[PDB]
Amino acid sequence: QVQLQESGGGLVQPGGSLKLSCAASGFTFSRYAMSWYRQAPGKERESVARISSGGGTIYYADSVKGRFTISREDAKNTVYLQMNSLKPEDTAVYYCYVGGFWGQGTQVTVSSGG
Repeated sequence: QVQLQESGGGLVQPGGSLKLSCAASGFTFSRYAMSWYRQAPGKERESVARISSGGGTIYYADSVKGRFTISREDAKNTVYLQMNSLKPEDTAVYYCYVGGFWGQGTQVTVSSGG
């Protein structure tokens, strides 16, 4: 019973920060690379970040390099995505992913409102 439960999304202004969490269960978490993807309205799903088993090898999409940080805490079976200096084009549903399994998604909206 693989479960990927995400949280930490929200509604923030440009320049803001959020930290997404994906709490995993039902498989041997430490053995697998974990990924974050996003799907923005009217766009196709995009890989955002990936962290290897062991946490040593990390991938970022060029558009989030230097602003986003992916990490994992194997003792909590959780992978995280710290997002900073958020931009409107970062608006999307964000998904946790591993081995053909997807989380349910967490909404991230970046808007000044005004």
